Amino acid sequence: GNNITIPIEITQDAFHYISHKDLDKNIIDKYTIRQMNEYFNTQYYFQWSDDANQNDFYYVPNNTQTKNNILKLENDTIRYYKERSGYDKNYLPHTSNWVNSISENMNLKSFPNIPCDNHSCRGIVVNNAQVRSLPTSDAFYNNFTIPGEGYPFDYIQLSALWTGTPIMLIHMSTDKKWTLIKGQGTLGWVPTSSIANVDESFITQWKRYRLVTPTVRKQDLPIEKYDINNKILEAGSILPEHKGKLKIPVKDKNGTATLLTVNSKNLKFTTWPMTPSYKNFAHQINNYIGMPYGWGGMDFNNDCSGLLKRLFSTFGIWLPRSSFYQANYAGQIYSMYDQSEEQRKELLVEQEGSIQLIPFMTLVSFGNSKTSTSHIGLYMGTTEYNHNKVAIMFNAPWGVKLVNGNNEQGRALVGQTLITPIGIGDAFTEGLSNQDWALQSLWNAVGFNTTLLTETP
Ligand SMILES: [Cl-]
Ligand SMILES: [Cl-]
Ligand SMILES: [Cl-]
Repeated sequence: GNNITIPIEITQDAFHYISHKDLDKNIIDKYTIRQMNEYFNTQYYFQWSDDANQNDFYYVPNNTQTKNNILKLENDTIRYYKERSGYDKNYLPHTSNWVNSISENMNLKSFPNIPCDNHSCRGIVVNNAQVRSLPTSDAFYNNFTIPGEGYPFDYIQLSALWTGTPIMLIHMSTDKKWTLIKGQGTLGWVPTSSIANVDESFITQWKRYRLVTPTVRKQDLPIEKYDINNKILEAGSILPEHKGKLKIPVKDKNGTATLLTVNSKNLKFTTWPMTPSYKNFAHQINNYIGMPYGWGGMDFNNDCSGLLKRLFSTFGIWLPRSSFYQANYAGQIYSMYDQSEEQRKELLVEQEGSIQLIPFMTLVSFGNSKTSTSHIGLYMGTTEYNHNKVAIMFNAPWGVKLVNGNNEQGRALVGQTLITPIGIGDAFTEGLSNQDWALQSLWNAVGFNTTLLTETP
């Protein structure tokens, strides 16, 4: 082998993990969701605020522990790939100079080259966009025969941003085909055709509309008589609605956004934020199960942290983009680095802990050192599995690490969003060991943390 599939372990229905008496309840109360929704609006609209600028980028808006100089990050990214060999989108070795043409097109000597007088660089996403660390659709893969490498691990791929996302326009490539933007806690390059600037009137009118959000993962927007293409509406989008018809921003001939009314008779959406009931969380969780794992949002399929950010956005609860920032900045992190497997299971299974964990409101994160994270999921409580009570989580994992007798690595592949035991694949440890593969249990991760969400920053 090397990459070895493992079966799905537990029932793929969030309602299996919700007691009947909780069905009709909300997970958090009115006061708490109001505070979370206010925080969401501050973070989500930060690029339209007077506080934001074209030089500084925050993984968590207004938290200066997360502040970065954009030009430095751009130069760091160029340097990172100039210094490396890898493989392209067709699995062919990159030419030795392939970054040079990209660096030229980035034209950083003119940074930032999009003027911003009267806040004219405020903008919006008009087509769902794959945010890229460099302005190229070409990939950077490590050797695709190495477990954990090849597709979907294109390291240029950073995030998936949905139509409607408030952004700021920073800098345009020399060929004008790419624009460097920031929004939703992400910085990077997108096709220029996927974004548009917005004017003061656009923002004023945006704030007067009722907003809606889709209730299914993907759906097709109507193709009108003169449309050239179908458009896909993705869960997580937040868009105006008037008289029951969705409005979507489209790029006008002058490059600015204007709202277009969509014929909405067959569309599936609801007023945003969605009510944070156990029922609604269950429906939304169920809609993501089976979505392929997409590193960095590759091909509009989410990764571990992107899945959670997306789910919570439907409810007006804001998480940062990546697992480390979620674990450390969505709440007060509790590190179990100094605690044994037995102690970790005592907390998550029996709730024997110094703290109280909350199903559907606690992130569990895992990593290879005390402070780093390489996986995250949403704690969902416990279930009976193989006549044992096990802790469970909603998550998007790629695969669990395996090691053979020669200390070579492998993966027990999952590759899709699922509800899983915390110890993904632990049930298969004995069978794997008989074929000389030792599964590295998530319960034994060097870094292992819980973060409650119920405290808004
Ligand atoms: Cl920012
Ligand atoms: Cl994403
Ligand atoms: Cl487990």
